[PDB]
Amino acid sequence: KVFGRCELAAAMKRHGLDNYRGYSLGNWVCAAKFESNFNTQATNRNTDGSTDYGILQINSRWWCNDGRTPGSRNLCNIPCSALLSSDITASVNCAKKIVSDGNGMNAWVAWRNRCKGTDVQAWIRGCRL
Ligand SMILES: [Cl-]
Ligand SMILES: [Cl-]
Ligand code: NA
Ligand code: NA
Repeated sequence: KVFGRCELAAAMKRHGLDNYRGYSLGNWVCAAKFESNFNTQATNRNTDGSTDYGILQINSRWWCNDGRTPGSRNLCNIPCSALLSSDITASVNCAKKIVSDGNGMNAWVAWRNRCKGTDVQAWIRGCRL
């Protein structure tokens, strides 16, 4: 599923991400835009052989099991394919674990490079929330 901007904002709000660990909703929407272009089916392979999955591009070296990343942890205890669903619940629940691990949203390279320090409230402007 490819989400609309306000549709995703509403879904993330219902799943408890607004101000989760102090990150306002616009941060999560901005990160999803530049990680996946709001496409739940996005996958990208990394140089080390791991792969990133879903709307928030969660990596198989640490967070999910894809059966082909040797020596990986499955810290979210989920198959990586569950992260590609039109239902974002599994991606959101895993992202909450990631953002709590010490480095905040700096775990998402595109957030650090394209969202951090910008007017992220613009990503939810105009949405009925
Ligand atoms: Cl915001
Ligand atoms: Cl980047
Ligand atoms: Na929308
Ligand atoms: Na893994």
